[PDB]
Amino acid sequence: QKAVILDEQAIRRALTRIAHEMIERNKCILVGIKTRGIYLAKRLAERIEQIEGNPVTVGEIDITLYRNDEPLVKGADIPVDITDQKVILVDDVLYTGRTVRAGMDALVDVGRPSSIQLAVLVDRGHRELPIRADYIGKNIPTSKSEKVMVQLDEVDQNDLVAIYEN
Amino acid sequence: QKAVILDEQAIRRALTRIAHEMIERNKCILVGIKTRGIYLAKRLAERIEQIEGNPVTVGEIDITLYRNDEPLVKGADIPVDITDQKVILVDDVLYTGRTVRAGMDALVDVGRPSSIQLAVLVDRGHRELPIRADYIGKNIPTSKSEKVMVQLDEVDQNDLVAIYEN
Ligand SMILES: [Sm+3]
Ligand SMILES: [Sm+3]
Ligand SMILES: [Sm+3]
Ligand SMILES: [Sm+3]
Repeated sequence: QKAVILDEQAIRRALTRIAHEMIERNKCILVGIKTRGIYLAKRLAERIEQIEGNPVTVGEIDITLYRNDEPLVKGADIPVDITDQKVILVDDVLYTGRTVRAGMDALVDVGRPSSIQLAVLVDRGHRELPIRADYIGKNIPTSKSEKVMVQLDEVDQNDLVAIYEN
Repeated sequence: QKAVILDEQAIRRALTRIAHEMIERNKCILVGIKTRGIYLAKRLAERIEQIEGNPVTVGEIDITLYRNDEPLVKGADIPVDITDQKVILVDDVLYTGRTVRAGMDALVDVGRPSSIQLAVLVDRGHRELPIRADYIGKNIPTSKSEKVMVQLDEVDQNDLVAIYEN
């Protein structure tokens, strides 16, 4: 048993809305966290380029969770200097915030960004840290037992966001 | 030229409201950051004990800012284990969020808290990180040039929160 919250079209509209919001708020480098966060950052960069006309750099931080979910940073690949620049971390599902914390720490170690923002496709609540997203595709109230999973063509061969019961 | 936003009585009411909110949300260890954040944590612990009847532990993280304000952690003194516990960082004025980030990092290094919340006397906006407070005494919209300063009896011999122009 699962419930589809966002289909492919809903994901597309959310990503397009986020791209527009980013453009409006910032007149920037996108850095994905988690496997799907990285694919989402690449989609957002493509949307921003199609809207604004100029290239958007995409980097990634490679992070893995472990059960205090202590996520470890394996490595980071950001192809340009982030010092004095605005970086927007891109996440698929904002939950406890522990992966985002790890990503922020990785960024402040590789450079001195002027600011770090956070864009997420879904925010399911239940933060365990004082972390909030600046851009959100869809807020989804969830119980602590439910799981939220994003499927993307690049990894799962389909685009969908679904909620599952314990 | 300065404008008083909160007088002693307003600070007292804010701290009392925050204590009540903490009690309601959490049925916990308070850790102050910044000189005034530490004094505020001690006041909150006293209010919670007077409301609930049980002692509240107070710790502190010693952090200093430097102009990417890179705040450095000099040391931390938390008198009890924070592993598997809820810790609430206490800050005087939430601004860029860079001091809070440093405090969270210090905490996850000394233990494995189940969660970290953030209580602030004032939130003046202008975050440079995806950080949000869970408890706020007063929100104060400010321009980027204005400064917000909290005075406490323990440090400044008077209780007041004031805004100053560039
Ligand atoms: Sm539909
Ligand atoms: Sm597709
Ligand atoms: Sm008055
Ligand atoms: Sm007083």
